[PDB]
Amino acid sequence: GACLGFGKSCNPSNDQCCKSSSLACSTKHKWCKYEL
Repeated sequence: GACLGFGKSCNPSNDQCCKSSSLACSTKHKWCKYEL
């Protein structure tokens, strides 16, 4: 269990968020945003 939950500061070039919670790092907001 090693990732970045929602509302965490992540990197766009290296998106590293929690996939389990359907998260992703966007180069627009630069943060783990819920993948709709």
